[PDB]
This record gives sequence, C-alpha cells and structure tokens, in this order.
Amino acid sequence: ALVFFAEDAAIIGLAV
Amino acid sequence: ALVFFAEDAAIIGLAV
Amino acid sequence: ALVFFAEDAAIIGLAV
Amino acid sequence: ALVFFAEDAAIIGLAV
Amino acid sequence: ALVFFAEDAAIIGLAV
Amino acid sequence: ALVFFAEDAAIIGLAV
Amino acid sequence: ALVFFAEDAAIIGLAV
Amino acid sequence: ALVFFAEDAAIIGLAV
Amino acid sequence: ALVFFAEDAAIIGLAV
Amino acid sequence: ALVFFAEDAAIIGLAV
Amino acid sequence: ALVFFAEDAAIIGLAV
Amino acid sequence: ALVFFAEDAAIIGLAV
Repeated sequence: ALVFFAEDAAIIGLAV
Repeated sequence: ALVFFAEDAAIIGLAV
Repeated sequence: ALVFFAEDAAIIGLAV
Repeated sequence: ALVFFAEDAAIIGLAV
Repeated sequence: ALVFFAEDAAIIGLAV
Repeated sequence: ALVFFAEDAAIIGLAV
Repeated sequence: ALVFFAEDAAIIGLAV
Repeated sequence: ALVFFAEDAAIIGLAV
Repeated sequence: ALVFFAEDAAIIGLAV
Repeated sequence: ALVFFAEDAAIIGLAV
Repeated sequence: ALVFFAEDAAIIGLAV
Repeated sequence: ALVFFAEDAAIIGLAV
C-alpha cells in the first residue's frame, strides 16, 4: 500500500 | 484543516 | 509540474 | 481529520 | 451507490 | 462554483 | 455545475 | 503551480 | 485514454 | 471514455 | 459502500 | 505501487 502524508499537530499517514 | 505537500523550487502546502 | 510524495521501501515522487 | 459525508440508508462519515 | 453533496441555489446530489 | 462540506469544530465549505 | 474538459476524437465536457 | 480549467459564465482557473 | 489539461509556460496534457 | 469498476450486489461501471 | 480494486501480490479492495 | 484498472478495447493498468 501507498502512504500519503498530511499535517493535522503532526504529519499523519494516509494509507491506501 | 489538512495540509498536503508537493514540490513546486520548494515543498508547498496545500491546505484543505 | 507538482511532485507529490508517498511511501512505497522509500518515499517516491508522483509527478504531475 | 476531515469528515466528508455521503448517503449510503443513512449519511455516513468518511474520515480523513 | 454513494451520494455526495455540494451547494450549487440548492444542495445537489452527486451520485456514484 | 460548487461548495463541498466537511466537518473540521464545525462543517466548513470547500469551494471550487 | 462545473464542466471539466478532456480529449477523448474531440474535447468533451465532464459535468459536475 | 498547475492551473486546471472548468466552465462555470466563463472558463475559470483552478490553481494548485 | 483521456487527456486533461493544465497550465504549467504552456498548457500540458495529462493523460490517463 | 474510461470505465472504472466498483462493487456495489455487482461490479458496476463508472464511466468517464 | 463502494469497493474499488487495485493490484498491490493480490488485487485488494478499497472500500468507501 | 498500486495498479488501478479501467476499460479503454481492453482493461488497462493505471499505475501509481
């Protein structure tokens, strides 16, 4: 799976 | 809001 | 073009 | 995280 | 199918 | 323009 | 609604 | 940044 | 395949 | 046009 | 919910 | 990388 990143604090993974 | 990242140079935020 | 990032290991570019 | 909405019944969250 | 919402006035469905 | 919605609290517009 | 464009020939609308 | 196009009238930019 | 357009200068194709 | 697939039962087309 | 498909091996569901 | 599918004929991969 791919893991995108986004700041939400911390930078979290968004895994697909 | 979430902040995505992209290189455009520098790595800019893309906020949603 | 923009370059997004994703972990796949290593963090790869995804260029648009 | 953001929560989008969609009807599926009920209107469910889609969290990112 | 899922139905997203968007204001366009009225709030319309966007069905997928 | 279209206005999507997301909970972030409050439900904010995301306009396109 | 918004109308995006894409070549498919001709350039067609994609309406949302 | 990239600029997408959409008819909304006129054809507007959507910049990212 | 579909070809989207974006200004980047020139208007480039983005083919899918 | 492209036709994506999704299970919804049956696997339906999503045409663009 | 919808289930998209992607090869990752095996073809996995991506449910929304 | 992930490989999505779309009919375009044949069903082609779309790799990310």
